[PDB]
Amino acid sequence: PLGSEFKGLRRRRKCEKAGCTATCPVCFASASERCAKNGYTSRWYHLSCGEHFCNECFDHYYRSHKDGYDKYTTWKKIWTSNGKTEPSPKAFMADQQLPYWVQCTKPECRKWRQLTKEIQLTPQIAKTYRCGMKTSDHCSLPEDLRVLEVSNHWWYSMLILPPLLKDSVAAPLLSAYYPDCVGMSPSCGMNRYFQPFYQPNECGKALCVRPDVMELDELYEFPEYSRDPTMYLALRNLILALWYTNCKEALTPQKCIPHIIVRGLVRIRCVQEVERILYFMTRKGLINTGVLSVGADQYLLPKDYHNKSVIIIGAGPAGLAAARQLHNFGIKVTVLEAKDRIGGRVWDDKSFKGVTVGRGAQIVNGCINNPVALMCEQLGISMHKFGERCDLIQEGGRITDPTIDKRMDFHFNALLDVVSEWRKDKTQLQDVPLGEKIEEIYKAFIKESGIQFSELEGQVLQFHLSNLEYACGSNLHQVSARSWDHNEFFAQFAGDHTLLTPGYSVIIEKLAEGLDIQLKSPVQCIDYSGDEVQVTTTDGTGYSAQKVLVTVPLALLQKGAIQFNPPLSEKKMKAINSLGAGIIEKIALQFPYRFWDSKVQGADFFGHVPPSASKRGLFAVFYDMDPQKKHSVLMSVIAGEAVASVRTLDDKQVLQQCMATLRELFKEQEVPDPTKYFVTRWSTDPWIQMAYSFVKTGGSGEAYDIIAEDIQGTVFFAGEATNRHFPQTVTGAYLSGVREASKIAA
Ligand SMILES: Cc1cc2nc3c(=O)[nH]c(=O)nc-3n(C[C@H](O)[C@H](O)[C@H](O)COP(=O)(O)OP(=O)(O)OC[C@H]3O[C@@H](n4cnc5c(N)ncnc54)[C@H](O)[C@@H]3O)c2cc1C
Ligand SMILES: [Cl-]
Ligand SMILES: [Cl-]
Ligand code: NA
Ligand SMILES: [Zn+2]
Ligand SMILES: [Zn+2]
Ligand SMILES: [Zn+2]
Repeated sequence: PLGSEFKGLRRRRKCEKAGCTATCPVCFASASERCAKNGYTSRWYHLSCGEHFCNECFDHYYRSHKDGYDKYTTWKKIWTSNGKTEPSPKAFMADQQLPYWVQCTKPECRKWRQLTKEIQLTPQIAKTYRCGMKTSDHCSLPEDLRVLEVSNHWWYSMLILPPLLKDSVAAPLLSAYYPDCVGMSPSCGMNRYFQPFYQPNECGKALCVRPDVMELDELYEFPEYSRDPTMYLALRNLILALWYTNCKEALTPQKCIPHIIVRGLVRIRCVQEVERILYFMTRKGLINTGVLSVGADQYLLPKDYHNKSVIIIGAGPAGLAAARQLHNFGIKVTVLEAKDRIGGRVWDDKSFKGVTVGRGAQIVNGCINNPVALMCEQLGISMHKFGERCDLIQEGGRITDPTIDKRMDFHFNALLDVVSEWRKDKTQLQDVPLGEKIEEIYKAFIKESGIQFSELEGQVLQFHLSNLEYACGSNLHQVSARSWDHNEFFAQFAGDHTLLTPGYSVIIEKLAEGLDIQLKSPVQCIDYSGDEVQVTTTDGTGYSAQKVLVTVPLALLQKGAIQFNPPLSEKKMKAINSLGAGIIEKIALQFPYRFWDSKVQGADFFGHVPPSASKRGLFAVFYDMDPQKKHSVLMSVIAGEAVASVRTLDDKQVLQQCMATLRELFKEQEVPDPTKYFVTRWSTDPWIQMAYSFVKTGGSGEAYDIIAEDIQGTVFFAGEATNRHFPQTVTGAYLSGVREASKIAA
């Protein structure tokens, strides 16, 4: 840079492009008669640092009277119709003319190799190729010096055009996009729950990935693709397509390489990258997950993610998820569970005749891309889709006219809309309870326009209100007007809502196969003061490890059953208290026959229009628990103020109320006695004491995030109440565990 005023002695570079490192640009395409081979040309053309072509081969295709113009102009037409990106002699050489490169099969060699001008590269070739194919010892011939060049840092920046894969496995799924925008060349069956790519311009599908844009986390891990995401996108999309093509078996770099097909040396960069990005996606849980296991000497991450030690508190969905993930990564993992069984708020009763009923979760709310859907695939497990019909039954007997509900649903929704319009102005400090805000708005839509409602119309309204109480997990006077539906504005899991007939506990028992799980051992103290962390069970037993993951229910953090040393942030404590620990309660009844068949008519559920507003949560809905319509088990939900009105009376007293209600719903017929039954008491299961979280009034959705933030890279949190995007659910919990495993493994 200094002493270069003199044109006379400035440096002479043979390639015009600034920063090329080839001092002797040879030509790769003896395509004209007067190819300048290694000799002189008026201009060199830069493709990569080890790939150039001379001015005569440029003209041989670009000029009208020359005899390449045919082949090139045929290409140029297809390109502009099938692609968004501009067609140039440069792009043409890259797409059409560059020789293909291939690695040797035998473990000794593994040398890269140029192929001949006519050999077209295919997966079978790459899968098997050894040195010399269409005697001697080819496997000693020196590797081309250009090959060592590509794994060098700066080499990709000197590539002039992004690589576009050919015949990508991801090409079916991506047909709605211009191939260039997706990293495939312009010149060219699975599971229905698995739609993994957004279609152009579509939004609001959970867990869908944009095929043509890098996510933010992807950009932070691979900053080298800020300039041009194309190579990354193509490789990432390919990896996805491969995994949803077969998810019962671990996707390795070896299965990916045969499908990376590009002209040029770029292919060497591509098979090098594919390994790094496949490992990034295995950490984040994008692939090689669910209930896949491995087991035993073979792991899912390079040995340098090993010799970290983790202790996980809680054997619930979130805990177990994190544990499968870590154990599959090759990390050393111990789970301590308080109770005498794994599963947590997942606990399936199998003692019923021919049916399994969940005391805990049993429903899947949106199957498209749901981890639970995936896991049902790997396990060969069928899940039943709910039907639309659900007529609401008055006591005693008459099925409410659909046009009544259809109009009471309008008004109920219109009330929420006025609430949500009133929010826009209010801060956290001005939050009021949702139920108070509803009641008020109602009373002055009545006192306003004198249009008053029938007694039934009023009861049907209460039925809708009852549903919110089930959704929120508490009486509406506790839930935030400002944030009750905070999570609905993020993308939601599309698709079927389904009953999980075998019950969540089969996917939880499988998650937990062959893991170090200590039961009957509740944690009492977590000391992260020293170098590693020191956890102590109530009885005295000490456990130590490098990092710790707590997956404990929100209610147990709120009433500090774990001593933190140092103690938790004040900002973290306000968040933990910002949320409400919701309850509902379940009752399941086994009858000698399906007494409801004549009235209900094979529907999946039926509704119970509540007599007084006071009792709106007392058996609001009954669920047919055999989709085969063969057995007779009904299950029902106790929500809102009804949950409190039942904490005092014993099981057989709540049974009797439910039977009173069923006898009133079927007034004009007989109903038999239950043979078998249960009533859940989650409220008072010492080690859970809740059902799911919600935003207490005064809170905000942001609290889930604060609870999720780790402490000093040593203490991590997962669980249903750490997941702001997907709260409450078994799938939301599972995800959070996978999320923290990703963090820990890093
Ligand atoms: C009646 C009911 C119905 C539900 N319905 C559905 C549904 O239909 N669909 C759905 O998706 N979800 C449903 N849910 C919610 C769902 O079950 C939870 O979101 C999910 O189970 C949360 O799992 P988790 O891993 O966050 O914690 P949990 O499943 O709550 O497990 C936490 C574990 O922590 C352990 N623990 C607590 N303290 C300690 C300690 N000090 N030391 C060691 N271990 C400790 C507990 O023993 C427990 O095993 C329902 C829940 C209930 C109770
Ligand atoms: Cl150039
Ligand atoms: Cl294959
Ligand atoms: Na520490
Ligand atoms: Zn150059
Ligand atoms: Zn040439
Ligand atoms: Zn070889």
